[PDB]
Amino acid sequence: ASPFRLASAGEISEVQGILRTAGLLGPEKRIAYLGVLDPARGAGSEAEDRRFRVFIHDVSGARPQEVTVSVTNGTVISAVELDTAATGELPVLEEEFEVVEQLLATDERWLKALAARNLDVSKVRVAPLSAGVFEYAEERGRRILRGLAFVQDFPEDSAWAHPVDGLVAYVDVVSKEVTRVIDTGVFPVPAEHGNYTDPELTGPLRTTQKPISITQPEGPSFTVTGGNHIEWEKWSLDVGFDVREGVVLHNIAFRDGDRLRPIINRASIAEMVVPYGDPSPIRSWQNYFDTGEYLVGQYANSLELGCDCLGDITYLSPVISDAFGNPREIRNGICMHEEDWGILAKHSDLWSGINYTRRNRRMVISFFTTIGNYDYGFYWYLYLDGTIEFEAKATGVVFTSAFPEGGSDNISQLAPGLGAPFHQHIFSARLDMAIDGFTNRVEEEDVVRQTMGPGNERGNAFSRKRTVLTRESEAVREADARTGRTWIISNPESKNRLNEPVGYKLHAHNQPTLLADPGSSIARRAAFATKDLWVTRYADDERYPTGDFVNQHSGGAGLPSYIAQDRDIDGQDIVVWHTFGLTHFPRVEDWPIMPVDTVGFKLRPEGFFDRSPVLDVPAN
Amino acid sequence: ASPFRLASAGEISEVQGILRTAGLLGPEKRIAYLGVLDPARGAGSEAEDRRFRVFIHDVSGARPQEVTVSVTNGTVISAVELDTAATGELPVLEEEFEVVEQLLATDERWLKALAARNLDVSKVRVAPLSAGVFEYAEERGRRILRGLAFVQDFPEDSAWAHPVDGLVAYVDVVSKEVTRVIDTGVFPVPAEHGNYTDPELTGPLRTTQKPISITQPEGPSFTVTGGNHIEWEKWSLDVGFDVREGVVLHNIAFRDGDRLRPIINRASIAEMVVPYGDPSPIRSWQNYFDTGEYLVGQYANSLELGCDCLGDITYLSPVISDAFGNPREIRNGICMHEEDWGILAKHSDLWSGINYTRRNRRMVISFFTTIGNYDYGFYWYLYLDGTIEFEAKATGVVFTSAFPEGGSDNISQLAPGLGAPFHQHIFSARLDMAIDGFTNRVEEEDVVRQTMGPGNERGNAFSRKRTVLTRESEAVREADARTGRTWIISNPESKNRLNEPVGYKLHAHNQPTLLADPGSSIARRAAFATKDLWVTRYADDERYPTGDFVNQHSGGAGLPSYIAQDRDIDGQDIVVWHTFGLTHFPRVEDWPIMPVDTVGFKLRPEGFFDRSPVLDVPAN
Ligand SMILES: [Cu+2]
Ligand SMILES: [Cu+2]
Repeated sequence: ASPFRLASAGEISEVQGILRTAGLLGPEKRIAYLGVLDPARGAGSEAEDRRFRVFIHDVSGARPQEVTVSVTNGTVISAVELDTAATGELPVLEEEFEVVEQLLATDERWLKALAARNLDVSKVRVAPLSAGVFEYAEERGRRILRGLAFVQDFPEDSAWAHPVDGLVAYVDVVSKEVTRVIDTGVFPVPAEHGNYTDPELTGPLRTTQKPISITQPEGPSFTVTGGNHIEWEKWSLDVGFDVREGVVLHNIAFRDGDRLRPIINRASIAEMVVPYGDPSPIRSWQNYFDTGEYLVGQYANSLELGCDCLGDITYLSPVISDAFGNPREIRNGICMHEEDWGILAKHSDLWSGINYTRRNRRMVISFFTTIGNYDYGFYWYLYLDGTIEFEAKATGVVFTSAFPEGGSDNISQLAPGLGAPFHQHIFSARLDMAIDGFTNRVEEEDVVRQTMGPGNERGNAFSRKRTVLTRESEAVREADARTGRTWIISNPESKNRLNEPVGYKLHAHNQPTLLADPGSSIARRAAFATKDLWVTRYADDERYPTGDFVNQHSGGAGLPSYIAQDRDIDGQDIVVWHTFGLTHFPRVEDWPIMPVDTVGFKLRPEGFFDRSPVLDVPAN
Repeated sequence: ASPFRLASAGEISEVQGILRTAGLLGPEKRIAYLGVLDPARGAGSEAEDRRFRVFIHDVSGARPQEVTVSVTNGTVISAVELDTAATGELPVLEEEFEVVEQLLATDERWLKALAARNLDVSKVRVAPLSAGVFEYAEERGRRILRGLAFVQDFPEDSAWAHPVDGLVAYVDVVSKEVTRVIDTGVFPVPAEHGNYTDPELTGPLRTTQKPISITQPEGPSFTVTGGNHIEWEKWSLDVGFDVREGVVLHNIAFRDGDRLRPIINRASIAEMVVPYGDPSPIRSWQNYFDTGEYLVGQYANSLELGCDCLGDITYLSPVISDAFGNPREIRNGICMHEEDWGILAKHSDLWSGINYTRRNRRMVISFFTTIGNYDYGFYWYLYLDGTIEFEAKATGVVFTSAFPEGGSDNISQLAPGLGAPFHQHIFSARLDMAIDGFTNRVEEEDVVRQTMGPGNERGNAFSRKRTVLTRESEAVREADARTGRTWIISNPESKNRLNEPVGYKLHAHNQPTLLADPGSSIARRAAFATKDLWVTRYADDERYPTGDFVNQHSGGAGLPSYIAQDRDIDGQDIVVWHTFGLTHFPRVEDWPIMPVDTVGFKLRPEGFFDRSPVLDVPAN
């Protein structure tokens, strides 16, 4: 049907068959990443050509390959061998995560470290984390995972309450060798448990909460058609899913009268980085690229009706590939429902005697993921008035360490002896703009304060200014909350009835960006996180702000290299990349399990419609 | 019962009697403001003294008086004469607002101005706005109102669509004279209507919205006792109401196990300024002090179930006094209910096999107000995890002007010939802090970036710094979104189990503050709006950031004067004043009736509890 429909089990199996038939997927090959490609720029030449991109890992050490297949034609479009020491390693595989603990359990220098702390190796859990790129020259070209230990006193015990500081091990997951075990010194292992399900900790459960029922007697107001095509209160779009990005939104458009007007071609969280600010050698290399290195969509939870979703929910169950190319469905991995959102508009007019009130509502498209200790909720919102919003919810268990005796400037104390290294959770929203079509431009709008004097005698006047970002060289911008800075994306050839280019304004939260030193490995690898907004000229191969292969990949790829092309963005097919994140100084209230904290952004129409789009909302 | 209970109809009647009997309530006397005083510090002699403060205006020109009466002892505790030219004028009375259109209709200059524009005087609505204090010497001591005209073509017509630019009148509401009429020139009167209820405009109402039913089969989880005492999910507070301030929250506390721990003594929106940034002499004096000059609680709406408030709602009907001392009930003027707020906390642990999720919820306490063209929703939220939040929702109809030919740097176009002057809506939340009691302190917390080098060789470290505001001359702070600036209120004599002073962190939205030139009259009269956070030593006569008599007061009246005392705030009974607002450059979608836009702030526990205060919430 629509070329934006979700990949089916059938197409996944066909990609396997096609790869096999071509000699690309033998018994030593593993699919590190498989995802469907978006229809190319230029419309549908005729029937759809469903292509799938695949990253093929070789467990015997042979160079991996990037291959694009056409499930439609049953062909292999291309297949290049990769020089990983140059362009980067493939995403870490599940089977390689499970390798770290077992290998360390028989290494004598690990065992020696545990014995020095009187720890039973059978109770030491290891958090296998991406290695990143530092001064370990022997690592270049190898697939390394670093391990941090946590004690789990019993089966239902939360190991995070018992971090083993002073110890870290590096493991080559292909050759299956422990390359290094570093023991900086012993630290007491925090003794208090963080078992949030233990009645001794929780105490008697509250009997005070009365139920709140959210029903929809006639069902929801949105329609799901062709599997993933949604239509709700004038909004139109396709809900896609990628194992790396999670939920992706395609063809976001609004039905303004008789015209379906495009707003956003593609919207996704293209990268997610979690950098740690503890300078201890045990953790100073700690930086997760949850989207790039781990593939967040892969870890999506199965949303259950009642627990994760209240009201009339419509679930989608995306299909992804396992490491062998077989289809694996994520049951109820995508949650869809509409919710009441208070008052939309209101006015009691004295002169006319007319009292008016209208209710607001938003369409919610979300999914939840679990990456080790953290759990993240990704929410896209569509509002009656044309506003588009994204919200990320961070929860789970805080990553722990020992709390230093003499206190710390980079770690906070959660319990006695228990510490929590400072860190950030920074996201990158890739917004492939289509404001009334692809001819778009971006302007940075700052509030302008005026001096009291001629033409402003009472000194009360204030204005606003807009600077067009013409070339990619000048499209890397920072926030300025003080002057109310925003960025408007307009179509300089689609004007409203008042003869002004139609547009949408981006409202950022103005949270701190990447804090690490500019010369740091993380500043280079996650250069996108150092600025709030980037604008590029669309290019089908520029998909992630960090590049295609983030795992153990140095700088040299991603936004900084795309931008260097210095293309024309003034009234062109453009893409907006917005950096937004949380700076977390853990607090006692975050222990033993953290309450949801949130971050996001939104876009509101700015002269897009000829008047309010909600004049037709029923009184109801 | 409680000394915090809402004023009774009987107490208002009693204040009236007491005033009458003391000869304070003569034929020419009007009650411009009446409100119950809250119990003073201590309350030792558990002896109630229900006092009421009143501002009495004299219609015949005599000096007004501030009177405090005791309803419990039927006494007139105080009665002072006010030198308004010195201390500012009393709030504007309802009867004086009406008077403006009437007196102008029989004025020759006025009628002459209308005749030149061919406007039928009986169709010309006049907006009576505060005068403020400008170059008009003959205004000092006099109660002046300024009128801007809007044509109302028919009874049910929205006059806002037809501003009459180039014209403005000044009126002495006491001597009832039109002191001046200014006609700077004729401007076409926008002809298009903005009747959002008219089917020619709305078009056929949409039939796509399905109902969303929010019920509570067992009633809500909160209990209202003593008329206004709320107990909900460990929270405890008293919902007060003031004609000037609106909903006021008293004794906000949290039951941490055995102790009911105080957090905030008194929370209220102490002022609301709406400055316009159009340098046109027709409007360059326009600044509404919605709380100070017009009294927000006075124009509260009766919240209609299903329309304004959806779900299981509990209403409170506060009682105010009319201009003659008679009690007037604001039926359903306060809306109360609890609502689902998505996920509170969640974690799927691989090592333990325990999957955990909890639903969050918030207690909503709100009221809605209409001030001429705008409508504002004031919401206070209490969350399960101890977070307190306030949110202001702005709707209504934008104040209009003519859009000048050639455009404008200070006005935007909403329709053909219809302009919308740029303006801000800036609020002042007065937070009388009581973190575990009155001994409080405030620190400004900035994120701290570190340079790569010794002790931070990988350049990944980042810390935070806190500066304690010791004296009031150091307690006037500005935002810095870039360094993640927040402000923490702690009790230095109350430590949590990790031995750190308990606290609450204030998270501002960091919107722009007052834009007017520093030397402007508005900058002086609304100096509070020029900075984000103010901390002052508590004093029972320091209630408003603009002072007690904002109407036509010259400048520097409140916050700047209080702060001038330079008292000790390091570990004292303190009050935090947070300035926050919207900077509005109206857009085409704000016309004919604007969709809700919002601002707010929130405070989160910062090491207040010894661990997560929500471990006892059930799974449900
Ligand atoms: Cu965090
Ligand atoms: Cu406004």
